[PDB]
Amino acid sequence: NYAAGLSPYADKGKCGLPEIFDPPEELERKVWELARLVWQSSSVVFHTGAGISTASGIPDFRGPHGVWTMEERGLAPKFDTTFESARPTQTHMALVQLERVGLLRFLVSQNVDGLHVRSGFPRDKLAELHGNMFVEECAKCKTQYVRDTVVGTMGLKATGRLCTVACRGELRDTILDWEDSLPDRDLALADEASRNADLSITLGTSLQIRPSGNLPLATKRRGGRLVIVNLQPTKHDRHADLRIHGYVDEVMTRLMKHLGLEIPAWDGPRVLERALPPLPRPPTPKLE
Ligand SMILES: Nc1ncnc2c1ncn2[C@@H]1O[C@H](COP(=O)(O)OP(=O)(O)OC[C@H]2O[C@H](O)[C@H](O)[C@@H]2O)[C@@H](O)[C@H]1O
Ligand SMILES: NC(=O)c1cccnc1
Ligand SMILES: [Zn+2]
Repeated sequence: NYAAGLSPYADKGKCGLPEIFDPPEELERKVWELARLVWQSSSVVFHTGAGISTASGIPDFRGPHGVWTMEERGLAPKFDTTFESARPTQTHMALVQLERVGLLRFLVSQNVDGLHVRSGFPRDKLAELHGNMFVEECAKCKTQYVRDTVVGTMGLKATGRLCTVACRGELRDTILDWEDSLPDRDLALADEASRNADLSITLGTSLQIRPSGNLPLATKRRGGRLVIVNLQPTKHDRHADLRIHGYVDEVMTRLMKHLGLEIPAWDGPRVLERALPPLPRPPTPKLE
């Protein structure tokens, strides 16, 4: 599917760079520093890529066993789940809670795996820049349908289903192929959120794919801070105020402990169109 569609003519970038692990004492220092930046920031934007779904059994693109890295060896990527059977990671559910308590303003994802939506993360605070395997859109009225199963096409093709709005418009997948321009609404919202942020945090993205990978720089260009959490080096390592080399679930569970926040239970696939009113959160530490 997705891999087969983008494999011909797309630039795959740098595959299979070595992983780096901050040793324990340095990891603990950096996650405390991340908590300080979250406490001190007014507008926090998260940027997610395929590395936040590897701990749910979905391979990334450029990691040691990524789709492209394995393709170079004539090997298929390995799934430990279907898209339908995948559960949101600790990181996915941490991001849900950060939004609920008002510590996350916006979420920009390159992931098509549908897990942010299925985690119950509100769609009005999410930009899905590369599409969502579960979402089809009416070519006529632009109404979106979030399905319980993957839409079986990619490259913005007709799925064979028709719009049911009181329309009969042709439903199409939302999965960009290499030559497709990004959805204009999602990209405009993601660009605005990134420019307005005083803190951008990237999780499990190598930031190699434009323009998605450059949005966190919009935050830096306006005087905001940039944190990169990633096992591999990334394209924009030189611009980060803070670089954390560790498993994103270990980083995010330690962060949530510092913030005094619980990672909520996942009640199975659920779609939330609009953010609910913000929940209470712990009072903030005296820093210095
Ligand atoms: N558990 C983990 N913890 C931390 N980092 C991790 C983990 N697992 C993997 N990584 C890192 O996660 C990084 C993932 O980088 P890439 O594989 O490029 O995925 P993308 O989302 O940025 O790909 C962008 C687009 O490219 C495609 O064309 C599609 O359109 C994609 O949307 C690696 O550097 C791993 O080291
Ligand atoms: N996390 C993802 O969206 C994804 C999709 C297809 C292949 N690898 C990763
Ligand atoms: Zn329609």
